[PDB]
Amino acid sequence: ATVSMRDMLKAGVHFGHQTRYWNPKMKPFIFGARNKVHIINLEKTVPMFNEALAELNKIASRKGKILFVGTKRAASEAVKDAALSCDQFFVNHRWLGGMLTNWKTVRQSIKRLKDLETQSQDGTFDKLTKKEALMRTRELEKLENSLGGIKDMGGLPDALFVIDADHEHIAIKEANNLGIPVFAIVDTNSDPDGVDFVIPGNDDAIRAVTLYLGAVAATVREGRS
RNA sequence: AUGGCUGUCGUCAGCUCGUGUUGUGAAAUGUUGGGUUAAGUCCCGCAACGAGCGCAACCCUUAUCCUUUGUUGCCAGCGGU
Repeated sequence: ATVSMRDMLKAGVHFGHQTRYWNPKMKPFIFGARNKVHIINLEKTVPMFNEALAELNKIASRKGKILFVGTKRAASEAVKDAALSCDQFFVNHRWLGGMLTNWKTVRQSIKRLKDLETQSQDGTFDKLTKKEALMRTRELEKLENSLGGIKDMGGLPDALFVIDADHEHIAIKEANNLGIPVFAIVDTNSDPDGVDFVIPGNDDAIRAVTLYLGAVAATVREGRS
């Protein structure tokens, strides 16, 4: 469902940030000054969206491992339901500084995650005492809280969808070095560099993120067939 | 000129590494910060993610109960004193 303007101009995706907070590189994607707040010009959003949608489909058509990034609070579970529905990965909690570039080490910690889920899959934590077992639920729970829906990755992904390029620039900086293409919903408060397939507009509204993630969930599910 | 061995800082809680990242570089980050602890003890957060020597625990003794055994050990309950 590649939206054009209908529910786009109804959820508040045009919006942006204060003229006190705007980043100078967002000059071309601007139209509006409603009460000293920058409004994105949608005329170069939907075409840019569809071109990105096309390339995201190309990756998914060749069985590309798509990895989302919706780390912030008001996107947490939103990205999660919009990820496991399209059988792809996601980064909903704090990004582990040095995840992809430091894959050599995190791979071993994620190996531990599969192992720990094993004793809790059939129930063999009760072999030892309760408090000691309570300890392994603390680690395991925190382990699946951070590296949950990424445990079945197998290596480096190909499609990195990220929300709020300025707040999650760490993921972008790691995806720049590996030549891995990254797709971001760049806010007027963010920076378009680092990301090749930039998409201007808002990323703060809860309704708005469902518009983006909803549309991309479709592109992958059609590229699988 | 040394090995082995010991003292001291001090039984003070600190000392480092692999990988990644930042800086031309020495190095830094991790090991900073908010709390907390006898203790980088623990939690949360964090360009850091894990790991090692350390603190703890495991060790011996002491403090209560229990089982087994009853001599040269023991004396309640019964005889003889």
